[PDB]
Amino acid sequence: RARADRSVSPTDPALTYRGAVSLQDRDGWLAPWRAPHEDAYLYFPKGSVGRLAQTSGVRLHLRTDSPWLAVRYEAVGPKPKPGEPQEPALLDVLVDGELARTVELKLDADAELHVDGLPAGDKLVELWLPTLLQFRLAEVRLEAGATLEKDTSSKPHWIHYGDSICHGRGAASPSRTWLALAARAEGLDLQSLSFAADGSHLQPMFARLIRDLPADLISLRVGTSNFMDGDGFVDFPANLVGFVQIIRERHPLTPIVLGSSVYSPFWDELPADDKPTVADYREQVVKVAELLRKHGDQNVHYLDGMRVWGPERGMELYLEKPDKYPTHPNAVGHEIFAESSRREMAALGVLPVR
Repeated sequence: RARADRSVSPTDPALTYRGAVSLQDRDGWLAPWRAPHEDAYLYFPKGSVGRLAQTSGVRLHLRTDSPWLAVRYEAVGPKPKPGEPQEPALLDVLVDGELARTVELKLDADAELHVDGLPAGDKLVELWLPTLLQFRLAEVRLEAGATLEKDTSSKPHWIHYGDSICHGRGAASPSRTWLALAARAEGLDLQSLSFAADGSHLQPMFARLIRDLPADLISLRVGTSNFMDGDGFVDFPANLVGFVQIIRERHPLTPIVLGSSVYSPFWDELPADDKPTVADYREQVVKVAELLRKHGDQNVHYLDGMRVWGPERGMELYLEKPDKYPTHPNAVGHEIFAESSRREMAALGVLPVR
């Protein structure tokens, strides 16, 4: 701390929040949201709403010559029902695309993060916000006399929707999720609309959101989340067709990747019980993709989730210990998933983007 220090508002025009749909101003605090905060009620029931403010795939960009930075923050974890736990809260600091500092965050408190010893000279600073938490800012501080410039990069936009799991789980740190690794290797401006199982039911409000967002590449992975509720199979093809058509109103030529669910050791292996299976959902993703293509859509493609993450993926790539069901990839698993997704999307001809 010093009087001379340069104080920066979280709403300063030189700051860019990437991966955020809206920014909520609440009594001196700035909360990035992954849906329009004023309309949150439209997307989820009251309890579930908090998930929209979790800063997964959200990053703060700024150009500065400052050898240090300080952020006044508050990190709020999800409210647990009485069966109390004991998931490290990390914030990544990238300098010119390279990881400079992984910072351990203080929870449910008005706290201050201080990253000293950053390279001297002009550089792009990316603060990759925590993955399973709501993160709010009140101030950014830099060295006195330090420069502050907007990051003017115009990377192609990549929107990812779907999955039945939280992507922050098992990743080494926020910039090391499969999504973060895949976007960074490709040079893409990521936007995650992944809100685990509940948010992956092909809700028309999410399709409207995707449609109203800038996008150069769109990927949707669905199926299993609907299977998990045992309800949604009959309407599934109509909901998926409807979902793509809404997006196509504003993205008529943008590559849309229709992903069938990735292999789940738990869900894929459940006994059929004359009820639709995970395999049945995967076959519908295929059918809709062929139907859209057959009637003129040259920019709709099918991505087999078994090719991205199949049954051949060993325990060495899962986080969960033997007495639990393997559900999440570990740090190496997140790297494999990322390279595998890039390889499969390149095979479809959607990668590279520019």
